[PDB]
Amino acid sequence: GFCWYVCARRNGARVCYRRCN
Repeated sequence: GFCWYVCARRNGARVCYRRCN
């Protein structure tokens, strides 16, 4: 029961989203 947001650099674009394990 834990979630967090991670940012990544795809095609020169910063993509951020929250996910859960």
